[PDB]
Parts: sequence; structure tokens; C-alpha cells
Amino acid sequence: NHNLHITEKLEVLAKAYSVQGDKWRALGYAKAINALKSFHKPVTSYQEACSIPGIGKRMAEKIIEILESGHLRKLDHISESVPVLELFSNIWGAGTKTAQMWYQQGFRSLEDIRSQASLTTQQAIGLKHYSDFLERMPREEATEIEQTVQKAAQAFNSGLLCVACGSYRRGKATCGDVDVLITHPDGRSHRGIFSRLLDSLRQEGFLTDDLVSQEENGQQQKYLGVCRLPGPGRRHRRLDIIVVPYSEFACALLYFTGSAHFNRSMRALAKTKGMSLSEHALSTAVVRNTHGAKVGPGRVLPTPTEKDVFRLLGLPYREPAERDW
DNA sequence: CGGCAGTACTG
DNA sequence: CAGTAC
DNA sequence: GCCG
Ligand SMILES: O=c1ccn([C@H]2C[C@H](O)[C@@H](COP(=O)(O)NP(=O)(O)OP(=O)(O)O)O2)c(=O)[nH]1
Ligand SMILES: [Mg+2]
Ligand code: NA
Ligand code: NA
Ligand code: NA
Ligand code: NA
Ligand code: NA
Repeated sequence: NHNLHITEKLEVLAKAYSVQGDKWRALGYAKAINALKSFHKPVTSYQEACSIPGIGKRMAEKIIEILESGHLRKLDHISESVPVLELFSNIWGAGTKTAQMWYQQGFRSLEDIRSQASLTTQQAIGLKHYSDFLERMPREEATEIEQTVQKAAQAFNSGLLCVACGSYRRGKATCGDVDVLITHPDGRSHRGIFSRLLDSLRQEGFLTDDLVSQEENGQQQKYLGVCRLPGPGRRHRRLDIIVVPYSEFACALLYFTGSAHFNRSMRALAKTKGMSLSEHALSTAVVRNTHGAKVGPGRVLPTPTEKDVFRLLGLPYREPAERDW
């Protein structure tokens, strides 16, 4: 990370634009900051900047000011509202729109939110676990959680394949939450298991709150909730579970393993090749309009393994650790 | 000019 | 649907 | 914000 002074100044602006809802500008900063982080040498020329992909004149100028002026004047013109929008949007379930609305309504603190804001069920849970959801757990605990889910799953069907994905699979030392993918090699015994699984996990008091769980739908694909391991010193942890048909195992695994940036890059590439990649499948011959919107369903390509996805995209396979973008 | 990933819940 | 999220 |  030879462009540190540059990044921590840009990360400030990135977050500022993000919480304010200027999503694409924030994306631009995100990519540039990214490029900066994974680069070999400090940059010295505003020609040495434009060169780095993800950095144009606009961005270059700002790094220059960060090197020469040793500071970015833009940072001093950030709305005083940003810290509060950040505070608000860090409540699970509240995004930029809700944060801006609360701010516009005069709310400035979580105390204000707690006592006067109309919260959705999800936001109330997010607020209740505000600090907890901002904390990462040692990967070891993520193991205990994956194991807890797997145990409950395999309880009514030992054939069920359960695997922790996300940051865990990419080998990170700490995890923001636990992402568990569940499927079954017989390609059918995965149907309508959420009902049973979630119920057992609730019986033992493991699950404490549900955020997203359309259980009245037998086609439910994901469960997003909160759990807590037994014993003292335990914090509530975010738990995500997806149940996919074996036929989509590779794409689901690839998707759920991420990283998010990596997935988007993969999908953007697939798109340039007339293909479409999703958590369900990799498709080819996908018809699209001038707006890049899928007009034609295309054809689903066989992808029994992640390697296959990379291969079909003409990419060298990458271990999960090599996808931590 | 205009896309920037593709998808799944919630209310 | 807009919002939020993975 | 960047880039095709
Ligand atoms: O915008 C997103 C978010 C997530 N994902 C995929 C990739 C990601 O690794 C996976 C799980 O999402 P998390 O939000 O749980 N992120 P991750 O587990 O990588 O990191 P963290 O340790 O913060 O949870 O879902 C996307 O494709 N797009
Ligand atoms: Mg995760
Ligand atoms: Na470049
Ligand atoms: Na939020
Ligand atoms: Na969030
Ligand atoms: Na997650
Ligand atoms: Na529900």
C-alpha cells in the first residue's frame, strides 16, 4: 500500500458521497482508492496517475494536491450531515434514503432515532444490535456458527452440504458475519427446508432475530438474521443462509464467496462476452438492448464447478483467497 | 452519452 | 414500486 | 467518480 496518504483522504470522500446517495461517484472513488491500495510504488506524476486504471484527470488532480499540498481542500467542504448520515445508515435496514429523511426531520443521534423515529422491523433489530453489527468476529467464531447451522441442518438430512462462504471462505482473519450456503447433491432435497432448519435453530435459542425470511414462500432462497452462541462473552452475530439447488451450486458458491467487488468484475466481464453471470447460473447468447438490459434470456451454460465458470469466461481459476477484492 | 452486477425481500 | 440488502 |  504505497499510496496510503492518498487513500485515507479519498476514503473520506468516498464514504461521504456514498452516505449521501451519490452511488456512482462513490463507486468511482472506490475503484480508484482500490487501484491505489494494490499498487507497487508511490505515484509522483499526474501522468503517473492517469496511467493507473480507475484513475482519470479528476482523480489524478486530487492525488497531486494530496502529495504537493499534502491535503485535499475538498475534505473541508464535506457536509456536517455526513457523520450523522453515516451513523444512521449503519443501522441495518436503513440506507441513504432513510438516513437523509431522518436527518431532514431533525434527527441527529441514535437516541433521537430510538425515541422518535418510525422504524421498520428490520431497522429496530439493526438499532438494537447497532454496535454488534459494526463488529467483526474472529474467523474461529464464524466456524462455530457455520458448524451450529450445519449441525441443525444435517440433523434432518445428513446429505445436506453446508459451507461457510463470504469473507470466511476467502480466508480472512475476521468476519463481518457468517454466510452459509446449503444445498444437496441429490438435487432436490433442498426444497422447503428453511422451515425446518430455521425452526430447529430457533428451538435451541440460537436465532435471536429475523431480518429477511420469506417463510410463507416455499421458494425462499435466503435467510438473513441474527444469532448468538451460548455462554458468556458472546455477542449477537449476523447470519446469512442461502439454500440453492445443486444445479446452481457452483454459481451460488462463487457468488456467495465473493468478494462483492470480485463478483461485479466477473459479471461485468461476462457481459462484455455476451454472457450473463448470476448466483443462479452463467448464461451465454444473452440478448440485450442498447442500455445493457437483458432482453433475451440466453442459454444456461453447464457449470458443475467454479473452475468451469472461470474457464468459460476465459479466466485462470482463482482460489477464494485470490478473490478478496 | 450513459453504464457502472445481478439478484432477493419488504411494505 | 423504492429502498435495502447480499 | 471512470471509461468505452
Ligand atoms: O453487494 C454485494 C454483497 C455481497 N455479495 C456476495 C459476495 C460476498 O462475499 C457475499 C457475502 O456478502 P457479505 O456482505 O456477507 N460480505 P463478506 O462476507 O465478503 O464480508 P464480511 O466479512 O464483511 O461479511 O455475497 C455480492 O455479490 N454483492
Ligand atoms: Mg459475510
Ligand atoms: Na488508467
Ligand atoms: Na444500513
Ligand atoms: Na448493511
Ligand atoms: Na452476509
Ligand atoms: Na418473514
